[PDB]
Amino acid sequence: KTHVQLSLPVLQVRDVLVRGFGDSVEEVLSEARQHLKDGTCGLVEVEKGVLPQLEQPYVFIKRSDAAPHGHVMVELVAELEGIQYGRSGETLGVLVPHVGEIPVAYRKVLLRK
Repeated sequence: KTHVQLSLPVLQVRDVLVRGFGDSVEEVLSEARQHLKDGTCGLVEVEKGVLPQLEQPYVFIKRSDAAPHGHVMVELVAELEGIQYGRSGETLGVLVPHVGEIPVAYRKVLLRK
Protein backbone atom coordinates (compact mmCIF):
# COMPACT_ATOMS: atom_id res chain seq x y z
CA LYS A 1 0.00 0.00 0.00
CA THR A 2 1.22 3.57 -0.83
CA HIS A 3 -0.55 4.80 2.38
CA VAL A 4 -0.82 3.29 5.91
CA GLN A 5 -3.30 4.29 8.68
CA LEU A 6 -1.34 5.03 11.89
CA SER A 7 -2.32 6.29 15.39
CA LEU A 8 0.78 8.16 16.69
CA PRO A 9 1.24 8.72 20.46
CA VAL A 10 1.58 12.48 21.18
CA LEU A 11 4.46 13.01 23.67
CA GLN A 12 5.30 16.09 25.80
CA VAL A 13 8.78 17.34 24.68
CA ARG A 14 10.17 17.16 28.31
CA ASP A 15 9.21 13.40 28.54
CA VAL A 16 11.06 12.42 25.34
CA LEU A 17 14.10 10.19 26.12
CA VAL A 18 15.49 9.89 22.54
CA ARG A 19 15.23 13.37 20.98
CA GLY A 20 15.97 12.49 17.33
CA PHE A 21 16.46 9.73 14.75
CA GLY A 22 20.16 10.31 13.91
CA ASP A 23 22.81 12.49 12.37
CA SER A 24 21.99 13.02 8.61
CA VAL A 25 18.82 14.11 6.71
CA GLU A 26 18.91 10.70 4.95
CA GLU A 27 19.35 8.71 8.24
CA VAL A 28 16.55 10.52 10.17
CA LEU A 29 14.06 10.02 7.24
CA SER A 30 15.16 6.31 7.05
CA GLU A 31 14.87 5.77 10.85
CA ALA A 32 11.53 7.71 11.01
CA ARG A 33 10.10 5.42 8.28
CA GLN A 34 11.42 2.28 10.10
CA HIS A 35 9.88 3.41 13.49
CA LEU A 36 6.55 4.36 11.80
CA LYS A 37 6.43 0.81 10.26
CA ASP A 38 7.43 -0.86 13.64
CA GLY A 39 4.91 1.22 15.71
CA THR A 40 7.80 2.80 17.71
CA CYS A 41 7.33 6.46 16.55
CA GLY A 42 5.94 9.31 18.69
CA LEU A 43 4.82 12.84 17.69
CA VAL A 44 5.69 16.12 19.47
CA GLU A 45 3.44 19.10 18.64
CA VAL A 46 5.56 22.14 17.69
CA GLU A 47 5.21 25.28 19.86
CA LYS A 48 7.55 28.07 21.06
CA GLY A 49 10.64 26.42 22.62
CA VAL A 50 9.94 22.80 21.50
CA LEU A 51 12.39 22.44 18.57
CA PRO A 52 15.50 23.73 20.46
CA GLN A 53 14.80 20.89 23.01
CA LEU A 54 15.00 18.26 20.19
CA GLU A 55 18.01 17.11 18.08
CA GLN A 56 18.54 18.09 14.40
CA PRO A 57 18.07 16.87 11.80
CA TYR A 58 14.27 17.13 12.56
CA VAL A 59 11.62 14.94 10.84
CA PHE A 60 8.22 16.71 10.42
CA ILE A 61 4.89 15.18 9.41
CA LYS A 62 3.12 17.76 7.17
CA ARG A 63 -0.50 17.70 5.85
CA SER A 64 -0.29 16.50 2.17
CA ASP A 65 -4.06 17.00 1.34
CA ALA A 66 -7.29 18.76 2.68
CA ALA A 67 -8.92 12.96 5.88
CA PRO A 68 -9.98 9.33 5.21
CA HIS A 69 -11.66 7.65 8.27
CA GLY A 70 -10.43 10.56 10.56
CA HIS A 71 -6.78 10.01 9.37
CA VAL A 72 -5.13 13.26 8.06
CA MET A 73 -2.91 12.48 5.03
CA VAL A 74 0.71 13.44 5.84
CA GLU A 75 4.22 13.07 4.42
CA LEU A 76 7.75 13.33 5.92
CA VAL A 77 9.92 16.48 5.53
CA ALA A 78 13.41 16.67 7.20
CA GLU A 79 15.13 19.92 8.35
CA LEU A 80 18.85 20.64 9.12
CA GLU A 81 20.27 24.18 9.76
CA GLY A 82 17.09 25.80 8.33
CA ILE A 83 17.01 23.79 5.04
CA GLN A 84 14.03 21.38 4.45
CA TYR A 85 14.21 18.24 2.25
CA GLY A 86 10.68 17.96 0.95
CA ARG A 87 7.85 20.39 0.32
CA SER A 88 4.39 19.76 1.89
CA GLY A 89 1.62 21.53 3.89
CA GLU A 90 1.28 22.57 7.55
CA THR A 91 3.31 20.76 10.29
CA LEU A 92 1.28 18.35 12.51
CA GLY A 93 4.45 17.86 14.63
CA VAL A 94 8.03 16.52 14.89
CA LEU A 95 8.59 12.73 14.95
CA VAL A 96 10.79 11.10 17.64
CA PRO A 97 11.48 7.53 18.72
CA HIS A 98 8.89 6.23 21.21
CA VAL A 99 10.52 4.09 23.97
CA GLY A 100 7.46 3.79 26.32
CA GLU A 101 6.80 7.44 27.34
CA ILE A 102 3.10 8.00 28.35
CA PRO A 103 1.27 9.98 25.64
CA VAL A 104 -1.16 12.92 26.24
CA ALA A 105 -3.13 12.03 23.04
CA TYR A 106 -3.12 10.08 19.75
CA ARG A 107 -2.91 11.67 16.27
CA LYS A 108 -4.57 9.54 13.51
CA VAL A 109 -2.65 10.03 10.21
CA LEU A 110 -2.60 8.41 6.75
CA LEU A 111 1.15 8.20 5.95
CA ARG A 112 2.42 8.26 2.32
CA LYS A 113 4.95 5.34 2.61
